[PDB]
Amino acid sequence: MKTQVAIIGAGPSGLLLGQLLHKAGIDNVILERQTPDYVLGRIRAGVLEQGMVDLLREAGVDRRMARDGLVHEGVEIAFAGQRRRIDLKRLSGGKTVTVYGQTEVTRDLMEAREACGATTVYQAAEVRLHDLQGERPYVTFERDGERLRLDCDYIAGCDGFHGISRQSIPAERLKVFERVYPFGWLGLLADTPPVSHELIYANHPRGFALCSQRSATRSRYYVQVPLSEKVEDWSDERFWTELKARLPSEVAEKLVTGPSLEKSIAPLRSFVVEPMQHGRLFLAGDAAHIVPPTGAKGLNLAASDVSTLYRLLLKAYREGRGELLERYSAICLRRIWKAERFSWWMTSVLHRFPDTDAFSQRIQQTELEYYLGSEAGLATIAENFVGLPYEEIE
Amino acid sequence: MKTQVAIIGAGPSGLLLGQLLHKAGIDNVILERQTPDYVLGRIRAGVLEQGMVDLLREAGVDRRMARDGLVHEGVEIAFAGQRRRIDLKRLSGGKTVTVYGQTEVTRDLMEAREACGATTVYQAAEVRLHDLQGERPYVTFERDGERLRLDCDYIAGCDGFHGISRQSIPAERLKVFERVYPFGWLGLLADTPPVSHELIYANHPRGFALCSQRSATRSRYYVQVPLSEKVEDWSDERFWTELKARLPSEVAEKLVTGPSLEKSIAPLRSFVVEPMQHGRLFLAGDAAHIVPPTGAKGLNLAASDVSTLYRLLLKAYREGRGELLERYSAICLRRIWKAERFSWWMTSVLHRFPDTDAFSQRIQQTELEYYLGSEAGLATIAENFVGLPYEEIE
Ligand SMILES: Cc1cc2nc3c(=O)[nH]c(=O)nc-3n(C[C@H](O)[C@H](O)[C@H](O)COP(=O)(O)OP(=O)(O)OC[C@H]3O[C@@H](n4cnc5c(N)ncnc54)[C@H](O)[C@@H]3O)c2cc1C
Ligand SMILES: Cc1cc2nc3c(=O)[nH]c(=O)nc-3n(C[C@H](O)[C@H](O)[C@H](O)COP(=O)(O)OP(=O)(O)OC[C@H]3O[C@@H](n4cnc5c(N)ncnc54)[C@H](O)[C@@H]3O)c2cc1C
Repeated sequence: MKTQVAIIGAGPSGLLLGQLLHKAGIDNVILERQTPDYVLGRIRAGVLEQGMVDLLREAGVDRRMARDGLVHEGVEIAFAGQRRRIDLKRLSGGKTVTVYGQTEVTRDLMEAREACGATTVYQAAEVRLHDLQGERPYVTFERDGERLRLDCDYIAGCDGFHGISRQSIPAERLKVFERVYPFGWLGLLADTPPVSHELIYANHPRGFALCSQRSATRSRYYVQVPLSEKVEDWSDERFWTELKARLPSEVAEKLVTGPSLEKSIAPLRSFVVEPMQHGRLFLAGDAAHIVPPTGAKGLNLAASDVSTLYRLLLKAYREGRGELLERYSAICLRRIWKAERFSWWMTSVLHRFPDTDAFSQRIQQTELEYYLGSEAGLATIAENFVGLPYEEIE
Repeated sequence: MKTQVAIIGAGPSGLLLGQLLHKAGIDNVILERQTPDYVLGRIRAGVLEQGMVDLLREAGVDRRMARDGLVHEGVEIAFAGQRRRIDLKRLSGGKTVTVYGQTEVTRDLMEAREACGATTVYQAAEVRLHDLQGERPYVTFERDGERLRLDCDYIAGCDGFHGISRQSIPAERLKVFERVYPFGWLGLLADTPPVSHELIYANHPRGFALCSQRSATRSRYYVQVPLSEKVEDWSDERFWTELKARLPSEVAEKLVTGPSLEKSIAPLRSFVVEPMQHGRLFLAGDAAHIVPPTGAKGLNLAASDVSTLYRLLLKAYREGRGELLERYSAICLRRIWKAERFSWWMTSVLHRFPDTDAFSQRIQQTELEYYLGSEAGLATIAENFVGLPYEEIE
């Protein structure tokens, strides 16, 4: 088989890159390990940046998002008996964020790729990458027991944290930066109306809680849990009693509860590799970096890596400027590290940590009181939360 | 002996409280352990907030400060080969800071107290405080071997970190918050012209450096040093070679060096006690709290504790409103904890720490790049650095 760009991974990064590229006339094949149905079972993200909303419109896949996505103009933080609204729109200079589930975005891209007839191979087993510093890279994989070869000019590793393409770079050429946090998030999806029209992040003595949503009749809630926990110990009953105990009383009284559609625990991690490319392999999304879910930045950083890679591959194919591709990692990493610092900051001030002496507990509380009480403080949260601007380039 | 307010400590907190009170007609005695000359040997602070400048004018002791103090409109931070100016005046809404040495402020207050004839007992040995929850507190002390008693209505503990008055409160009534940092500052005073017209804080791989001043012909420099260091291992020569190595090359080339007038190491500490009062004893200044020198807040928090105590003692004596004194600690601690959080933040992003994994090193660098590159980021530094407004009260 032969193509121009081989994309490893059919989650949101690989599908959005594939759609952008197809629309500009650049042929591409996506290889995915799993089935369509397994990819669509993953709940994950709910919050999209405007930058991400504009990229879906650029890829022509925004009809359902513009109908069904909810635009949010603000977010609440609750701490020490008080609730504080951050007017994102006012403080960021008119930007907002959009709530539309990752499942939905992925289904829309999948429906779009299928219609235009572009290649996607699902159940592609044992993907291997070869001759990365050559002129002619190739990918081998197995389909129904026979080993096939796909020849390409470039490879985009969009295969998430446990994918083959970061593992295919000589470990000595990579610098890893990682922090593992001593807690996870227990998340619960329920077909119930959300308890507020905006998000509520809560710092409570028992641990963090977050109230979020998917639509007017579907809700998504999170509580901080130790790493030792397993989801079979948390009945629906136990989760709603614990959520209610971590919220302000006038918010817990209004809570409509109900059976879970989905329940799961996600560990919190920060992870960055430098560089994000090797020869003709370019990493994008969770393959190159992980942020804790607290700043809602993972899928949105995937969007700007993909946006930066699409514009540089377009310069390389339409305009013959293949040299501009060496700049991919420097351009992406400026943005990645600022969103990593915001996600770390949010995580630090909203969660209950283990080694906590009396001084750090009080500095944590005073960080919330300063940033939420000052107009300049509020603006640093708001501009980071809506998403810092993408780099123009050339 | 009998007085209205007994003040333990003749450093800047006790002298400024004493002057304010004398000027409003409220009699007061200051007791100091040391001699005038020992108190005047301490170099310490160089940066005063406007709030502090206005309080010295209110106490009538500002003639030399208005002549000789330098008003600064901005400050520089240097990190990773670049220098960034924070325009304090622009970003704080017109506030500036004033550079006038602590030695000078203290001499001016001392000269003022002497002239007006108010009581000061120096070499007051073994000060003890008695009957703190009574109607009639008293202080005993020794002068030339004989033990004398001073009767008073109130006692102000302005005796710094190692003073008797925090030790005189039942330990069970106090909550202590403390962080000890794994480094100190080696400071050097030299009769040389400053290397810049504004302050330069420098984060360097070898450790922190700070370029500061006392006048057009006197300079004060600091380098971060391990706690194991002793000042006799640091010759003038060794200090200037190390200062130069931590600065941008175009700043080290312009440096005029010279012999030290004073050299000393100061350990970095954060410390807060809650409450700041017990019965008829009120703590003020370093007796109640310590901040690391990095945000220039210690003497300025002493000024606002004293300002808050003077206005409440005035309501108690002129207006009979002695009940308003129970509010002293709650009013002071709102301000103390925000300046403690700023001083901790400055310390964290400007110094080289020991346990430093690759992720934290990069978050430290990204904090500097975000706060210094964003207008909202720059405004949070600038409003904290000029001093957050004092509480109005009643
Ligand atoms: C609890 C939670 C909440 C989050 N909330 C948000 C939020 O609100 N906002 C936000 O911006 N981000 C959020 N995120 C992050 C976001 O979901 C991810 O960053 C996003 O899924 C990244 O997409 P991706 O395509 O890079 O990776 P993935 O979604 O992981 O997809 C990669 C694909 O590659 C496939 N693959 C893996 N290995 C191979 C292989 N060897 N061969 C072939 N295919 C392979 C996988 O099967 C997978 O389909 C959240 C994450 C979690 C877990
Ligand atoms: C290196 C350094 C740099 C600094 N830079 C700045 C800066 O630029 N800006 C800023 O705002 N702050 C800065 N500070 C902090 C500032 O110097 C202090 O917060 C300030 O000295 C507090 O004044 P005070 O009167 O409360 O205490 P002190 O100055 O400590 O004086 C207390 C007095 O009480 C006396 N005393 C103690 N025990 C007894 C007793 N038992 N009986 C009687 N008398 C007693 C002592 O002899 C002393 O004279 C700096 C400090 C250091 C060390």
